[PDB]
Amino acid sequence: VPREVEHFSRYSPSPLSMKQLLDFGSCERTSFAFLRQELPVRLANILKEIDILPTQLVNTSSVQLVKSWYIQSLMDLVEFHEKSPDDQKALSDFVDTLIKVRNRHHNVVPTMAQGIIEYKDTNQNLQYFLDRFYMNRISTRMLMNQHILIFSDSQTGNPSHIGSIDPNCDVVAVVQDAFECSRMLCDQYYLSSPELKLTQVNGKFPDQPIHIVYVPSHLHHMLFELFKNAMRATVEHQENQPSLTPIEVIVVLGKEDLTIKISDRGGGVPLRIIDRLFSYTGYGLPISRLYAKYFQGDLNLYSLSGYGTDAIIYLKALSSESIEKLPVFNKSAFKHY
Amino acid sequence: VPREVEHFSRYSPSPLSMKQLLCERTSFAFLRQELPVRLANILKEIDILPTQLVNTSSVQLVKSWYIQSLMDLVEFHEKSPDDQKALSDFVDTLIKVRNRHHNVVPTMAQGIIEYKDACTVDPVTNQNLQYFLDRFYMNRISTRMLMNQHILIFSDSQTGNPSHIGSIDPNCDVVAVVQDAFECSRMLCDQYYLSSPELKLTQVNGKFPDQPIHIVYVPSHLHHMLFELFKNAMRATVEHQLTPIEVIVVLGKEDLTIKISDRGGGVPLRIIDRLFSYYGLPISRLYAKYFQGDLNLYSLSGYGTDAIIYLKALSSESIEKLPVFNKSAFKHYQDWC
Ligand SMILES: O=C1Cc2ccccc2N1
Ligand SMILES: O=C1Cc2ccccc2N1
Repeated sequence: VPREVEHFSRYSPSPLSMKQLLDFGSCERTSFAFLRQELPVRLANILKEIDILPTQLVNTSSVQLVKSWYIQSLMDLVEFHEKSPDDQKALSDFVDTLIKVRNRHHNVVPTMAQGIIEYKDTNQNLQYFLDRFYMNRISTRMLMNQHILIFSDSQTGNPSHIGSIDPNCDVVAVVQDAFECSRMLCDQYYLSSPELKLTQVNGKFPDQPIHIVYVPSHLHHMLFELFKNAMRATVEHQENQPSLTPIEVIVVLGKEDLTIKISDRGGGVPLRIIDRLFSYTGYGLPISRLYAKYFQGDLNLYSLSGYGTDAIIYLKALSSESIEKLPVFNKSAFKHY
Repeated sequence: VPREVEHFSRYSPSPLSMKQLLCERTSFAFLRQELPVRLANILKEIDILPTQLVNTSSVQLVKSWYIQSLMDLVEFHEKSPDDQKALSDFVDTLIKVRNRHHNVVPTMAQGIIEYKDACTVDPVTNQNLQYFLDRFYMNRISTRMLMNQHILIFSDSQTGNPSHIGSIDPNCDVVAVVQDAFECSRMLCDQYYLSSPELKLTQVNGKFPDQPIHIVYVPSHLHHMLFELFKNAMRATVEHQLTPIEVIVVLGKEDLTIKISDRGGGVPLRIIDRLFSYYGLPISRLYAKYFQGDLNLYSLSGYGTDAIIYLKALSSESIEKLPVFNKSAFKHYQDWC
């Protein structure tokens, strides 16, 4: 690989908290100084893991394209290492570069997925790599979009967000939004959709609306994917029933945790194979769990085979404890392979 | 260690299925071999524990009991399976071994507590201790299972319920066990708190709709799991607050699933794993995993907790999960930011 990839892969990624990510919007020279270093490091770390993939997979035009994109984006960013953070034109050029890198990486996920489709034409090492590859992309997209959406002139994002972070994320509203999105799709596939039976408990502040610092787009993706699976299971398991049981959602805010449990009566899944739902090929649920774990949360499924399934999202209720969960290429990772 | 320990520890334990457990000469020949093998494997594993733990009077007692039991059992390798008094004496020896091992669980626990309270425990050693205790207690669960099966079936005096085959109920009324275990916890709850939550039970037979839920299982093991879960659910309900405890029993094609739900305020995800560190809850999970089942908790901090038991619905797949002291285990004793 290029010298830059070898060099920057020697560094470990530096995870940020969501609090720190918010603080970038409270300064541009500081985000620029961090990103111009951190993004090459993260691209270089995953580029090293791409090389140890099975040759039949790494040699796919898709994977080779992703590798070429990441290499070029890495070079685009290392060009800014000579510039001074006080150089206003360098900051402006840096925003332009991030936008170019963002657009270049826009189709990474489907391109990588297409690469797996060819390789297939169960693999624990591939699951290991895809968790890391997709978590790495989630993190770089997160960082770059935070800078773009705060410091660009045209890319302003949502006015109520600092970058992509909603400091007062209305969790229940995101739930209702994602449920409608899944409901619209469910109606197209079945001409029927379960209703939502939503409960909320604010143990931290009883009877108070539930807000946390979070990335609503990530939360929406997780809930959308879980609702799609809950609705599909409900309709199909009860297709011979005159009605559909609702999907029960409870949103709970605790001292340390924001918990969302989605319960369906869609027949459940045997314990022996429930993990297959998280194996790639079918990237919705695996990516959803990455999103949950990205900021020290988690996503778990507990099924009652013959009855239904509980899906539970755990998010940290404090932004200071919502720290990036990042893969690093080192001896340990090489040993896992 | 004694020669017999070294010799029999070189054998790997032979797990049986519920179906297998469900001729006195054959059971005699198997147990006189298998019980020393299982005692010898865990005895060798005791020897690699930290010296200050092994030197506690508690661990020395456990070691001395296990060694004596092994020697008692090895003496029957000189007897013929066709010797009538040998079979009869062997039952009396199992009864003696069962009495000698009667206090193993609290004794080992005392040694662990004494060691942790008095000595420094590195993170790896602490993880190794939970690993060892899971394996030590599973080992005991398995030797007690096998010994009791032989005693209950072949003893002239210590025969169990005639409706059961040893300790196994070939048509275990799961719901009946759930109700009984709930009342046992309820009686204890009333005595300490002067009040107890009610039971709201539901059952769904997905394998045989509208039919009673029965599987081949050890009702005593199932009772232990549910009793401990009910104790924690009732303790959490009364202390946090009474909302009832909701239980749903589901029979699927492959799984028998029991979900217990309380509203006792839940537990933060950061520390919920500590509930399974080292004894009722971790041993309860061992019981569930003993025949390839499982026991998980997923809590909504600020609201309540769900506890779910998974049991194999088929006796052929209900196979002992036995620890073995081989190179892989000794390796366990010896990637992400
Ligand atoms: O049957 C199912 C499978 C699944 C995955 C994720 C969420 C809900 C469900 N329900
Ligand atoms: O709060 C809690 C803790 C616990 C452990 C086991 C079962 C139920 C519960 N509830």
